[PDB]
Amino acid sequence: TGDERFYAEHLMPTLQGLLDPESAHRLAVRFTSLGLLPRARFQDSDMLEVRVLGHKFRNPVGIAAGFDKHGEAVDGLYKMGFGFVEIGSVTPKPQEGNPRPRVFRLPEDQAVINRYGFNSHGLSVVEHRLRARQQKQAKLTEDGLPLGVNLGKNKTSVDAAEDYAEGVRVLGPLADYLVVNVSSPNTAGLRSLQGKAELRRLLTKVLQERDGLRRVHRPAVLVKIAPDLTSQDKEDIASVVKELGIDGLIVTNTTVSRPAGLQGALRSETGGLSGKPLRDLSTQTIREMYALTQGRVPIIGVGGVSSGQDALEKIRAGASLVQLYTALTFWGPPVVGKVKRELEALLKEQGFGGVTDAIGADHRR
Ligand SMILES: Cc1cc2nc3c(=O)[nH]c(=O)nc-3n(C[C@H](O)[C@H](O)[C@H](O)COP(=O)(O)O)c2cc1C
Ligand SMILES: COC(=O)/C(C#N)=C1\SCC(=O)N1c1ccc(-c2ccccc2)cc1F
Ligand SMILES: O=C(O)c1cc(=O)[nH]c(=O)[nH]1
Repeated sequence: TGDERFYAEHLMPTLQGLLDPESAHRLAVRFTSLGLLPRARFQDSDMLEVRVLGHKFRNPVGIAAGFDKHGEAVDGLYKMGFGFVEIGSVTPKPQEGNPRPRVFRLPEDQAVINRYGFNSHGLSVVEHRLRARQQKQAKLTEDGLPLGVNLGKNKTSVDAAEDYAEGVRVLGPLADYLVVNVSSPNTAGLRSLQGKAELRRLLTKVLQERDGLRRVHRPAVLVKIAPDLTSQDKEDIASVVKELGIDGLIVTNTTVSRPAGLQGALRSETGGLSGKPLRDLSTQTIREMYALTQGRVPIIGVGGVSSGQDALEKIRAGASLVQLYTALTFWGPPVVGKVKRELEALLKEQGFGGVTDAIGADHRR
């Protein structure tokens, strides 16, 4: 399309040239929240529908956590053509996050580095914002457009598991799925929650709170992991997830690594790296986690998706669904319909009847 080219070659470079990346993001949330978007000509076909996590998903491409941290733009994100929306991460109490500047563009690498540090309106604000549209979301979910809520922990919290439990109780009743995000690179000690005895302790507590919700308000629970984990960490996670019956994994968050070859001037800023340089590290992480779980645990694949090929690589590696964020910052809203159109074309070219048939296909070769 002409929209894809206009956004990619004129509008997004112009906004990037005029605004620092945090300003640009704030303006994008605002625009999106108002539905001021090119609006998606792409009509989802049947072959893009996926059933997983106790829901129908009209298409398998979601917006990753971090774009709509506070649940302000959910409707606008469906209008952009996302098959599912994840908000957050949301912390129990409001908190401001790190001082600015705290997000940086690496245009020569099609990458971003961020260190927001869980800026969050907090659970009560987000609860009331979702309650104001609760029935509109119920109808969206029923029509195949589910809602995920990503839960974080406060910087000064003295008990991490209790922070997650409070999130389950408060936002669980309003979500189709919850995410225990234990993989932000930007909160001290958080990624240690990914180790064994303490992952099992944490997730048992979270699941017990989830199971204590009334049946119609009881969400799936997924664990979001980093791309930087050791072999041992990955094996431990797989074992716990199977043992507790966790509903799924989100693979991956941003990387603390700095792959060789980054060209951006800002490559050595502290934070998590996203976008193209993360792509194959995330794909490979999916591949390993799918094999370690025997293909029995749904995976949402994320990191560096900017095309149908990128989406399909993750699906064939084991993802049932994918998400993207950073690609938007570079290509804008038309990238969503692009990914979907390309993915549909590729599935037909490679002999798959739909997305579902492609899930984990590389492990059967
Ligand atoms: C600016 C920014 C903020 C993010 N904040 C969150 C967050 O609050 N919670 C979370 O689980 N992931 C967060 N992420 C990670 C993304 O959800 C995603 O896992 C990662 O960026 C890889 O996808 P991408 O390459 O398509 O951006 C953030 C990413 C970016 C770029
Ligand atoms: C002055 O700013 C604009 O004109 C924008 C913006 N931002 C417009 S005009 C029509 C439109 O669609 N957007 C817009 C909306 C959202 C994004 C966006 C969404 C997610 C992540 C990053 C950017 C980008 C856009 F250009
Ligand atoms: O708030 C952030 O800094 C943030 C959280 C997260 O989980 N991942 C990320 O890259 N940034």
